[PDB]
Amino acid sequence: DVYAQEKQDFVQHFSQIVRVLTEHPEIGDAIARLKEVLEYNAIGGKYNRGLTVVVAFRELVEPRKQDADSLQRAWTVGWCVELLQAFFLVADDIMDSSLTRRGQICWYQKPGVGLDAINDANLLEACIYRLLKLYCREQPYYLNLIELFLQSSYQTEIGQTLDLLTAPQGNVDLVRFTEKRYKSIVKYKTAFYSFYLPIAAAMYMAGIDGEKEHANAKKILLEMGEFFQIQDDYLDLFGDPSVTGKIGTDIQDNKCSWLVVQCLQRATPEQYQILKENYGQKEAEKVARVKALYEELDLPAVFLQYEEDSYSHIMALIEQYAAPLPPAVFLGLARKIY
Ligand SMILES: CCCCCCOc1ccnc(NC(P(=O)(O)O)P(=O)(O)O)c1
Ligand SMILES: [Mg+2]
Ligand SMILES: [Mg+2]
Ligand SMILES: [Mg+2]
Repeated sequence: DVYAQEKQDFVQHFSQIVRVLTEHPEIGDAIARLKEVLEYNAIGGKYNRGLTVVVAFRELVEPRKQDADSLQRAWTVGWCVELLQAFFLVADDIMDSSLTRRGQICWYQKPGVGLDAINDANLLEACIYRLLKLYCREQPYYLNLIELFLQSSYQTEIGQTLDLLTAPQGNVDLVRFTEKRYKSIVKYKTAFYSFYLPIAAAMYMAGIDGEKEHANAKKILLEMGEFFQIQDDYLDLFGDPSVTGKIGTDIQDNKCSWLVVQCLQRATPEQYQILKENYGQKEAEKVARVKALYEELDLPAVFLQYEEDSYSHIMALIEQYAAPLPPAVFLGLARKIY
């Protein structure tokens, strides 16, 4: 598996990223806080999004054009995608009242950090553009990349807004939890930046900036991102917490989860009341009653059937829209999420 091999060489390159970013002695203490933010928050995940930049790059560029510099730009931009992710996560864990992330306590829960994490998160964002300028400003794709990262921020932040507006704290919400609202939320908050962004960045770096091709790519990747978020929702409640590295909050947080959307579609009137009285509250007793209703409605089996139908669907889409890009570009990614 192309992702599996590249992982260590990609992780290995992180020391250089920090080196170039953490280097005006007056702001010395600030750069030391930045490194500390980077070490804690950019490391520990699976790196699928940044690896996608490196894997798609190798697969799109002609070997005779994969020199040292060209390859260094590729994994620098992969690390830019990782930085964007770290930024999103640090801020989202505050807003979601999360406890752990990637197998350690959330950055904003660390004694001595707190709501300072808000500035820490935005520093991670700033680092993307620091890196693009340091390594890509003389490439013809400089502006394309800047605009693509900026639009991705906007996209996810618009998605996050939908997320929060559909999960008002303290408000029985069930009427809002529809398939159509769910699909919108995750298209913007997850699918664009987790799937379109890294393939698109690699495309631009390869000189593939045709609109039709990006649209065809996008068509594949947004549907992959939709399943990816549905899987995240499933894992929030039903995943092994020692594998996911994070504790679920969706029920307590009144989130428009794929699970609750599927519950409302299958719930008897009597079961709908169970949901209405227990969802979106902090009481452990009430959360557990939601989980029992899901398991009683066999949502774990409904997720299982959905993952296989969705897989076949993405596969159909790759056959439709991959050309002229190599199929492996999307099969590598799809293999890593299914
Ligand atoms: C200014 C930045 C606003 C924060 C943006 C956060 O964006 C996202 C996008 C996609 N996923 C997440 N986190 C996901 P999780 O917390 O890792 O499970 P969630 O959506 O289920 O909460 C978070
Ligand atoms: Mg969230
Ligand atoms: Mg969250
Ligand atoms: Mg989640």
